[PDB]
Amino acid sequence: PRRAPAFPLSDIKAQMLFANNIKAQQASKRSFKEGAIETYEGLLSVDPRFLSFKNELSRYLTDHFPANVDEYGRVYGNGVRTNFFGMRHMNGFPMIPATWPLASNLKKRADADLADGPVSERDNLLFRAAVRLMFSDLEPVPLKIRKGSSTCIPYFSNDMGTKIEIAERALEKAEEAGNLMLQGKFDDAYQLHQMGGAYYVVYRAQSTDAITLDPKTGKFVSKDRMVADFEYAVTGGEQGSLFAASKDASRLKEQYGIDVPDGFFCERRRTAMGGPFALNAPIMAVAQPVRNKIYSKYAYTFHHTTRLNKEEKVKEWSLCVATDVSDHDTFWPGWLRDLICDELLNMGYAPWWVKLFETSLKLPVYVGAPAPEQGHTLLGDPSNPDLEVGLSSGQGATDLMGTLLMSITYLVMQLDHTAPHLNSRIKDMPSACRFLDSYWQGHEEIRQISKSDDAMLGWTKGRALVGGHRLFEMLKEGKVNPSPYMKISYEHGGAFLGDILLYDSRREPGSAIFVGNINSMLNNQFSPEYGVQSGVRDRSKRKRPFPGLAWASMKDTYGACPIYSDVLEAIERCWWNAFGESYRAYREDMLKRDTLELSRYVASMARQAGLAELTPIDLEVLADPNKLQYKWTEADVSANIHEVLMHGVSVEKTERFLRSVMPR
Ligand SMILES: [Mn+2]
Repeated sequence: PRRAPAFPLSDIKAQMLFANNIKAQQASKRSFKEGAIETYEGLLSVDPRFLSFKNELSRYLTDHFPANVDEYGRVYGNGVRTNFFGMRHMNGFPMIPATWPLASNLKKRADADLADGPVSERDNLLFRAAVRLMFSDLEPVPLKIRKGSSTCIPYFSNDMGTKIEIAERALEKAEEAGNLMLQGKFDDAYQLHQMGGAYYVVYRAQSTDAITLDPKTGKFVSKDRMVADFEYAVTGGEQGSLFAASKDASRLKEQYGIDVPDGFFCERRRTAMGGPFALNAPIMAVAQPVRNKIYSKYAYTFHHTTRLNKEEKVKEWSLCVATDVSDHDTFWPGWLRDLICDELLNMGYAPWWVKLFETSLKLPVYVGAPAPEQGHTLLGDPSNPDLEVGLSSGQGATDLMGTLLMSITYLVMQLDHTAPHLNSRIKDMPSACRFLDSYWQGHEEIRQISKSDDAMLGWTKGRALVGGHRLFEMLKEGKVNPSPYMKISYEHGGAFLGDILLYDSRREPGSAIFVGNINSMLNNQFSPEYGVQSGVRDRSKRKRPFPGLAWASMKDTYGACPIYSDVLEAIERCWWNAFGESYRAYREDMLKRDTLELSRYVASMARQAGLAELTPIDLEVLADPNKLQYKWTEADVSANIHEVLMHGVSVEKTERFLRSVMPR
């Protein structure tokens, strides 16, 4: 059913993806790399004292605080959902090999019994209504760019000046490039305007992954992570193999002279993609206004800030169902891309813009280094983009694509299993739009709070209520998938956007509270995804600009966890045993240094201003800006802090661009 074309780096098609500069050329050739991350300044992830600390702490916490999750996946009591063994990884050393990204998910979806299009006309109207509501009356805003982010194919520039030039030129030339693509002249659009080419595959660490302690021997077992070899990826699973990657860390002693303590493993590695920035800029120019619309008009369903902001909504529900989606990005359907594009064309969106948008979700992928002596291969032909990878992580509107698919998928699940009497309200496009507009504002008796593949489904006092309980029962039983679109299950230990929903004896949303996930505190403090990058002079360009700041927001983020105090004391005791030092004093020093360093970046901040004016969100984001890409948005961050991490293209240039894209 059609193998995707593949080209080695030596091939001209792959060579064309990399500009004649050191950064781009290094990116093309970058071999498999592994090594200990600098967890904190002067501390490596594999430091023997640090691993001794992690061994003692993970064992102690699991022992004293076993998971409190009921048969329905509801968290109660201590607020713990699993063991604390997830920290037992040799950060910077990946599982081998990493997966080759699937060039086509058509067979993956078909074999998982998932739909190749909207099942009913109602569903077709609902997916189309989602497009209409999300993309309608948009307001232009400056195109914001993350400082230090790469422009990827073809330039691989990290320079803000160069990135602003690229983005402004892209907004000027998007029309001409889109029109070339409409003529099937993809190579011309890429050669002239760098719009096309491929996504650049980077493998990102999922620093913590499941580990269990088998009671019979007291030996640890890491969660098997299935990977596709090259053959499987190009054939969409028709040929080749899907097998468990090796997380065995024994190799580190022989290869690097690193002592590997018992029950420590290599990290899970996930595919992540970097989009060609010239193609992403025109997409982002529309995506940001869309976010502003959905987070304002549809704030009920889409705008999530604090644990209390989420709590106010959930407390009003009679039933709360915390869902889980299996491998969202890889299962994301291409037919949805086509439906979205078709509906945007119907709305009167510029055909050239829709073509750029369509093309961004069919683009080839350049595979770097999944393992030693593997990779450096382009999948798909950039002359005619036709990949079905699912959702590319580096596409300019990935969050919106995931949110659109999932919001409608959950609504359809609630309609199918709990609310058939609402079907008559969805007769045509105007009525589908009225219903969806009402549903998204939380005005219906069936409700939801969602962001991409994370959601909580709600039922108020209902006639759909009884159906809601049957659906929850079906999810617990787990024998039948409740959706035709994606593989849905219930979350084992229900959480929403990092916050655990802590139930009491009644097991009802009305008396349940949202608390910080204590395990995430431990993940963030002891298993960061990246090193401190102390060699990167401009801190605003680092993956972790001000790590010390997370100490100041810790009480606010995690304080409500039942075991918060117990964990901090266990950390102090274990850190004393391993280093002969106070962890609290160590973090207070890092906080002091990072607070002082921050004033250099903030114009409004005097030489020794302090953190008084900053919110806990601002502090969590300054320690980890990756939270700005999955947890929060621009509006949630103080304006003076947003300027530290982002720079923008003028609203004058974007306003003119947006007027040319949008209907009338
Ligand atoms: Mn969840």
